[PDB]
Amino acid sequence: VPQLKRTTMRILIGLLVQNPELATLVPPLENLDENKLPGLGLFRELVNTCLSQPGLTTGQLLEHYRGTNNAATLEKLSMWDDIADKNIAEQTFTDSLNHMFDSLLELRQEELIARERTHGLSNEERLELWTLNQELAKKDDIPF
Repeated sequence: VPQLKRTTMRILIGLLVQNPELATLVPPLENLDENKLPGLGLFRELVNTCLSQPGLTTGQLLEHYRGTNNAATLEKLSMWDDIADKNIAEQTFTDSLNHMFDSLLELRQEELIARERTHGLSNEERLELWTLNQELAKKDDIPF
């Protein structure tokens, strides 16, 4: 078992590999841009494998990826932060899903600030940035 720093995507991917039934808790991710958030593309792939192979075990899930360039990462995460308590696994998974979407909100806020600095914002973007600012105020070679 490796010692890895926690990140949101490490928690989500580790818990999903260890408990493939958590895939059915994940809302549709098809339209999200994997390029903005390291680990999101792999997480979405794993969800899709689970939903495509109901009944699968952790070992069966990992088998699909063992010849890919993510095999080492997934093997490490399959053994890391193991939570044998399904109550805690589900609650931690749901909490981290919410944190992932919070991070996408912060990434969008940063995108709007970049546009603002380079050529200004439209009325619609100004409303979005205002709501994001209020909402966010209220709130080892693995590459994510």
